[PDB]
Amino acid sequence: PFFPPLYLGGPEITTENCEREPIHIPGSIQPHGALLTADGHSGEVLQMSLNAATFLGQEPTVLRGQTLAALLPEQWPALQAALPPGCPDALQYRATLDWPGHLSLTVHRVGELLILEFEPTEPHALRNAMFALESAPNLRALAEVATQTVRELTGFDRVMLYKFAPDATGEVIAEARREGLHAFLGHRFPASDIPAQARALYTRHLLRLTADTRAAAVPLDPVLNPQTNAPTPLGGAVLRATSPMHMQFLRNMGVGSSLSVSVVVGGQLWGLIACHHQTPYVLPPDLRTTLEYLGRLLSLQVQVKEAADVAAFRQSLREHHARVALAAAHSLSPHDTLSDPALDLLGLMRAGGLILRFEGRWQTLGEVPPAPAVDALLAWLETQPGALVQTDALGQLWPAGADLAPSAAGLLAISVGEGWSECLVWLRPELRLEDLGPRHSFDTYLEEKRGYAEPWHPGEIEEAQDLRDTLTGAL
Amino acid sequence: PFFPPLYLGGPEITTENCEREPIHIPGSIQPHGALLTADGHSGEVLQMSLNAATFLGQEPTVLRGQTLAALLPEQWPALQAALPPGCPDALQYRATLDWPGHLSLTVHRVGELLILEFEPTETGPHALRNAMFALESAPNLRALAEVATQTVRELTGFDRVMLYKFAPDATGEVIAEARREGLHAFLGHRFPASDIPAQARALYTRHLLRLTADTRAAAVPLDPVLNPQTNAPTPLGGAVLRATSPMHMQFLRNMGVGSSLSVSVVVGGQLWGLIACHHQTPYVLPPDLRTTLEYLGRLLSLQVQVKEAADVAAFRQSLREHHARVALAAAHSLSPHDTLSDPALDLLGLMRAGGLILRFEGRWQTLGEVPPAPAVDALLAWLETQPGALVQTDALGQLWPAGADLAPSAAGLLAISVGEGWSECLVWLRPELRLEVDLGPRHSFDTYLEEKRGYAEPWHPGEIEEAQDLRDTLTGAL
Ligand SMILES: *C/C=C1/C(=C/c2[nH]c(/C=C3[NH+]=C(/C=C4\NC(=O)C(C=C)=C4C)C(C)=C\3CCC(=O)O)c(CCC(=O)O)c2C)NC(=O)[C@H]1C
Ligand SMILES: *C/C=C1/C(=C/c2[nH]c(/C=C3[NH+]=C(/C=C4\NC(=O)C(C=C)=C4C)C(C)=C\3CCC(=O)O)c(CCC(=O)O)c2C)NC(=O)[C@H]1C
Repeated sequence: PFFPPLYLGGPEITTENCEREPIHIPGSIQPHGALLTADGHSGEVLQMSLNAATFLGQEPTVLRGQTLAALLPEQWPALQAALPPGCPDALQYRATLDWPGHLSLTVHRVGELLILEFEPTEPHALRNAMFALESAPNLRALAEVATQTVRELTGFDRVMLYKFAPDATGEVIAEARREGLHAFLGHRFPASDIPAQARALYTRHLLRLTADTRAAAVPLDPVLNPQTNAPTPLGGAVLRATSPMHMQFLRNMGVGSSLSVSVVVGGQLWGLIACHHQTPYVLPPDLRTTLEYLGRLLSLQVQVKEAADVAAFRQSLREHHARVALAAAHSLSPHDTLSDPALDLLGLMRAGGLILRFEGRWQTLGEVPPAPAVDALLAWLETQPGALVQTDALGQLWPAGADLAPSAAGLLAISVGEGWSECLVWLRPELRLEDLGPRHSFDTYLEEKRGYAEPWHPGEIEEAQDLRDTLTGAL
Repeated sequence: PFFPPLYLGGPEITTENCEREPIHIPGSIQPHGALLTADGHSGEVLQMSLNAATFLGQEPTVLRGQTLAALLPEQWPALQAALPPGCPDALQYRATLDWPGHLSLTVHRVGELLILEFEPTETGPHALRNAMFALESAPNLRALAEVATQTVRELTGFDRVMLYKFAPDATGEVIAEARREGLHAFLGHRFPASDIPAQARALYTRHLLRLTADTRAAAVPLDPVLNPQTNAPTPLGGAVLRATSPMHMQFLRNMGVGSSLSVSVVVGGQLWGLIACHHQTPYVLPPDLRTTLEYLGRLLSLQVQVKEAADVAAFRQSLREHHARVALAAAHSLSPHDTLSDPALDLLGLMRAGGLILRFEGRWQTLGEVPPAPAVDALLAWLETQPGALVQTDALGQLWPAGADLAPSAAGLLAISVGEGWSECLVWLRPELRLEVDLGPRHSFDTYLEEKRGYAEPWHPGEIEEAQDLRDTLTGAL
């Protein structure tokens, strides 16, 4: 449930309440440009940023209450045609203006209200890059080209590709940075660090920046909309003031400027091309457009490459599965055959541990909890219904196995025969990796993942239940 | 199975054998630009188009056997780095050159051989950005397609821009059109599998752009025609400048099309369709502008998928409401026949059908346009022969030979048995397909309708699924 903004008696945005901050309505913009609001039908200017007077070369009451018909005689008709009444806030029209200098007009309609962003403005890298992304072999190499290309175009100090995991937590899957900067490659950060409110907004509008992290915001006058005495939804405005709670996060990293392009796959915020500069840095509108193209070109290509990887992954697993089933038919001893490192039942499910259980007894393979602990676990496994069991934290699902986290935090089991006398049981180790900020957010991520293992890829869980069925036939 | 090309004693490309034409190897290019081939490792120039001598300002033996290291001193290193050995033919590098004028260098590697396309180069500003957002904020596939054809026409200034959508059976349809005032409309017309051969489809899935800048211009062969590396024909498949098939050039000339262009719309490794473009006079799109089309080609390739799947979602959502409104009256049922014949329920409109046979309580009724009295008896007698609860077809005339005569009233079929066995059953029926307005457009439209003899509109899978849901619901109405 949202809070009111700071300008409507709303509360302090602390670190404990920040998931409720109304970030779509700061009623203020960044000072590198200027903002007007106007009535959708009449084109009557209603609101205005304080600096807008100066950005344009007209006096602060002369602009207010004026028509866009008069102000933008050439643009106003074509503008209005480009944005129908009732069309979505996602739809943006851009044109350039020739003024006393060159200005980049960016427009979008939030129903009744038109919003107008002004910024100052004036070869084949993108085309070559598009083809590079397409002819990349896998998601990792795709991500590398993405971060690399974005850095070559912008000249940012750091360009990460931040990938969201199923549990809303993030990971830097790729990085392209300046020589002599500390690497975030591989680091992971919690759900908390990018709130749901921001995620949801980043799914609608696929670009936002923070041109200077220490610059003061420029409020709107009036702050509230004369139409509806309601706060002006700047959610889909580039110039929107960035959250002060997040600006602080960036300042504590020594980030002078920020930028992030949303990578959206099938109406789902898959990730961000996240960018940092160590000094303030305003990307030109003409160049940001290039990023937005990549943002969508990547949004396609992620999906194509990622699904093609998952395909080739399970294809490895079918071959591995069928090589087990080969030796499982020609079986001298059920335990001997599966313990065999040539078969590698650990490597099929990529596991730190494994319990083979057959003929009224059990063996281990690899790193596994102590002798009595396994007996307790196998005793517990019989309690479960169905042929297949699964978890990313057996410590939770089974409280008495909290102590067994280090050797076996994550679990994937299957019963060979029905009932758990004869069964295979994969086990994975507890996960581990290498005040406000990323030092703390990395630590607090690992704190969120206490007694948590790497989760099981669905292809592994499916192939497990295939192997479950195959090994019943080995009897 | 491919034929050899015309330059290796290969046969005449007739209209009956053309699905075998080796269109990836014409060993010739269009004269609006020039082409070099070079060795991948050494950069040694191997092949050359005849006009290349003149396009560059160097003599026809001076260029041959020369290094690219010498010829393109600044580009050759960056070029070579951009295209690794063993990288795919899809990957293209572009740069501009400053020569005695401006040239547009386009490069791609086919394994051992580098291929280099030269075109002359040097409006508009935010048209693409605005257009990208327009495509995104379009409400449906139809409106998306309209913005696409419209935008492409605004950028290029083509005489006609169609969006040609492939159907499941490889046949095409012009789902949208943006054309010049005073030109004959192809909007709605459909064309067979034959008119875009499998060889071309497959090539158009790999490389997402090809043109025909002048339909009556002569091709410019390569010298040597065969590759000095492997005495093998030079695979120009992924070259813009590749000579268009003469069999297709004839198709365009018989439409009065002077220039052509088409961008592939690929969805999930599948050739979904083409943004097809025509100009009535010859017209060479600038490289810098074609790039813009290629962006749209991919921006659309995403957006098609998003809009098309979101339409299919909202479609089946209509069908759940319709289904549940039937199941409402099916529980509160005075008479099984009376309730379903009711036009308020509209069992025709659920499956969008020209006919319907209601069969219950040892007898049958019709609704809408349906074959004669004895014909239905023969059909229902036949329906009992089929296994499973559900039956389906786009041509019952084929599946059931004795119902060939029944095509006009009922060419397409979707049936379901209420109880198990076909005593009690619902049977939707669709009319034979038809539409309104010796090689070209108006033969290919006629020959399409000839391919669709005794064929109805096919059943959308959402309709077939909802049919089998309704099948289960109406068993519970007993
Ligand atoms: C209690 C709330 C917190 C909070 C709020 C917050 N964060 C954002 C937006 C972003 N946060 C990002 C997080 C990271 N950037 C990094 O570089 C790394 C690690 C290497 C992390 C984890 C990112 C990338 C964004 C997007 C914007 C950008 O690229 O700068 C918002 C929304 C901002 C806006 O647009 O108005 C908010 C409200 N962040 C916290 O850490 C806690 C305190
Ligand atoms: C027996 C073989 C035939 C044949 C060969 C052929 N066709 C193409 C490429 C295209 N054919 C297209 C068909 C149409 N264009 C239209 O405007 C309409 C109707 C309104 C149709 C049905 C199209 C669009 C293409 C793509 C290229 C373009 O836009 O011009 C090829 C491949 C050409 C190449 O790139 O080398 C071939 C071999 N076409 C026939 O009709 C029969 C005779």
